[PDB]
Formats: sequence, structure tokens, C-alpha cells
Amino acid sequence: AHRKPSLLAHPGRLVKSEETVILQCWSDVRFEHFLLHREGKFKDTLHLIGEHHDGVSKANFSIGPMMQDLAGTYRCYGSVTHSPYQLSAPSDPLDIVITGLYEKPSLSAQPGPTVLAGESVTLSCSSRSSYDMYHLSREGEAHECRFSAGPKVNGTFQADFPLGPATHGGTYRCFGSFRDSPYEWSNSSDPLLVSVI
Repeated sequence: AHRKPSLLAHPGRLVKSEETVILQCWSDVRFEHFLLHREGKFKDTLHLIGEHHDGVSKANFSIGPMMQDLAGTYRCYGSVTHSPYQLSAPSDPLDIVITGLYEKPSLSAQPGPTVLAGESVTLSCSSRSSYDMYHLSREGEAHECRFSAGPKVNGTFQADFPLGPATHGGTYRCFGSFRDSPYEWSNSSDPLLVSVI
């Protein structure tokens, strides 16, 4: 049990539909072998060899055009040839999410895109579609605040995400999602520009 390798996903963790994604999995420690894996129903693990280009030891595990069922919790391992080399400790889990699959919500103005400092800017997500849950990206350089929506409230389906006290601004994206399929997200809502004057 050497030491969990890397497993970083670029150019994104959050992959679009039908497209490219290279799950790189390196370790400072030499690793003749690498193995990827995922907790999604319809799983697999790849036995790829490992390229040592530069004094590290990578493995560029390429996924195909992101089709639905490839989305899920990836996590590689590493080791040394021939008979079962037992693999090292599991790396830090990756959540590969396939987007572009459903309608783009609407990053709601209300309150409002241009607030004054220290006020309460609380974003939200409207959609006629039944997105059991929602998601919110970037806050100066952020990631995700994936939360559950409100019921069939006279048309829409919202998920008010409050940021209340505001000290900066930035762009945001809302991603519609269904319950029974957590990595299978929708399309991106037009990016919203919060800022502070």
C-alpha cells in the first residue's frame, strides 16, 4: 500500500456531452501500472500502462465522447507488473458529470446582478422542467453548491441559493439535474455576472 495516486480531470471534471476528457492519474512514485474505476451501475476499470515523461509517472486515461453512462465516481490505483500487484491506496475520488443533456435553466436576477458591497445577493434557478435538484458555479473562482428544488409551484421549479452578504462578484452557471441520475446534469444556463459597486 504505497500511496494514492492523483487522478485529476482536465480540461474539466464537469464534462459536456459527446466529448473529450482525459483523466490524468500520476504519482511522484514510479508506477509501472495504473487502474481507473467508477461507482456507477455499468462500471469498469482500465489496466493501462504508465508513461514516465518527466520524473513523475503519469497515465492519461482517456474517456470516449462523454456518453451518458461513463459519468460517475472515478478513482484510480497504481502498481508494479505481472502477477497481481495488488494496487496502492485508492486516489481521491472524481465525480465525472455529463452535461448538456437537458434544458438550460435561468440564473435569476432577483435580487439583482449589480448590488452594493456587503448587501444580500441571493441567486436562484427557474425551469418549467422537473429538476429534482440544481447546481451553482463560480464565486471569484468557485465550484458547486448543488441543491434540491422546490415543488411544482405554479409553473416553475426553483432552488433559491443565497449568497447574502456580498464582498465580490463573478460569473455563475446553473445546471438542472434529476435525482435518480446524479451525474447526468442538464445544459448550462446563460452565465450570470454578479458584481459589487
